[PDB]
Amino acid sequence: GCVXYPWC
Repeated sequence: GCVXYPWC
């Protein structure tokens, strides 16, 4: 759940 994906 890395808010920013697919480009974190």
